[PDB]
Amino acid sequence: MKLVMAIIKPFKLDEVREALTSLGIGLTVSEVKGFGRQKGQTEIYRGAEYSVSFLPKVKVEVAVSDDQYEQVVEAIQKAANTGRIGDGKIFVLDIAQAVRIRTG
Amino acid sequence: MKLVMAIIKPFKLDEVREALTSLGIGLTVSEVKGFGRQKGQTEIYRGAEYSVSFLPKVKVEVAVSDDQYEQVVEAIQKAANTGRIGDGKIFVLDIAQAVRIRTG
Amino acid sequence: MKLVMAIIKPFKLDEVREALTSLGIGLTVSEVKGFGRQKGQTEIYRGAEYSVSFLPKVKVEVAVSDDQYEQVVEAIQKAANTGRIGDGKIFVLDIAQAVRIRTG
Ligand SMILES: Nc1ncnc2c1ncn2[C@@H]1O[C@H](COP(=O)(O)OP(=O)(O)OP(=O)(O)O)[C@@H](O)[C@H]1O
Ligand SMILES: Nc1ncnc2c1ncn2[C@@H]1O[C@H](COP(=O)(O)OP(=O)(O)OP(=O)(O)O)[C@@H](O)[C@H]1O
Ligand SMILES: Nc1ncnc2c1ncn2[C@@H]1O[C@H](COP(=O)(O)OP(=O)(O)OP(=O)(O)O)[C@@H](O)[C@H]1O
Repeated sequence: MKLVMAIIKPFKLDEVREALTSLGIGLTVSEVKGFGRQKGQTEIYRGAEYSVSFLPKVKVEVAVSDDQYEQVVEAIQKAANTGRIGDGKIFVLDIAQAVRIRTG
Repeated sequence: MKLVMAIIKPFKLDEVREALTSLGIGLTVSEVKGFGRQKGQTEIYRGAEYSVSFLPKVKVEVAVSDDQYEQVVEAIQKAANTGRIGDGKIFVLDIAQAVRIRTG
Repeated sequence: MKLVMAIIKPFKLDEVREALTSLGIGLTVSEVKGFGRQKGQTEIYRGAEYSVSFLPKVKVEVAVSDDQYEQVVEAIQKAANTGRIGDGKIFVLDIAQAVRIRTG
């Protein structure tokens, strides 16, 4: 199995989820802060440049079978794409083992 | 080493932690939003079905040695289990390398 | 590629980020709750010991090339280090595949 981790623009989430549901995929979502090319505003306070604005991102973590992860990566990438800065990244990690807690 | 990631019902956390402490395991906990078979309420607003309720989950991330990860997976699964919908998932990922920041 | 996951003291974040920027590294940050040797206060309420204080941590997740991950691990470890309890951990995970959403 593969854990597909997508850091995306928050307003893209439901388009990504519709793309996932289209492929027969449940997922787990987190709110995170993004640092990268696109920057927020800062302010100097006591020898440090403090971030005064921040760039919310949505992290989608979804476990999938090896036989669908490539299709899932492309669907997320196409559903999350705008062509503008701050689009984000997809990281695929291998799952050594997965368990369904409800049944075992 | 293995990174064990458990998405569980929030009210199960302290039972899972007691199960971990029983096996000699520190852990890191996140609040996440769950999508899956169990669904929340939605509402139509401007060409989109907006989620008006959500399903909080607790994400437990705990790094363990290979010689205890199987026991850890089963303990979390048994401590997190209710037999009801929304129980969640456990994903085990391989750790290429781990570092204790305090000592190096 | 490698996904470097660092659980650190929140007040260390900007020092870690400066250490990352020094090496030519964007990153994704989460707020998490820490359990470990350093403990918070609890209170007995209805057959359970409830946590009344908690230990905020910052989770840094940064994807890097294999040819810089060791340097990145050490830079984070040195920038996040205080020598005091609660310093945290670094877990390195292998990335099977990464995608830039903006371009594909
Ligand atoms: N090395 C990284 N590791 C983890 N997350 C990253 C990394 N680089 C960027 N990100 C995430 O991607 C988000 C957007 O990145 P950035 O602001 O660089 O725009 P981008 O369009 O993705 O850039 P580009 O497409 O040129 O790589 C960031 O806010 C951050 O959450
Ligand atoms: N593919 C997935 N990847 C990541 N997290 C998932 C995935 N599927 C489900 N989850 C997580 O599991 C939680 C519960 O899942 P769901 O609502 O389907 O009930 P369940 O009892 O776990 O289902 P079942 O046991 O039938 O698989 C979700 O809210 C979500 O956080
Ligand atoms: N097994 C673990 N898996 C994931 N995160 C952990 C684990 N153990 C500790 N952590 C994280 O590390 C943080 C600090 O750990 P702890 O309180 O044990 O202090 P420490 O200085 O890191 O301990 P030591 O250096 O002696 O291992 C915790 O609050 C938790 O977020």
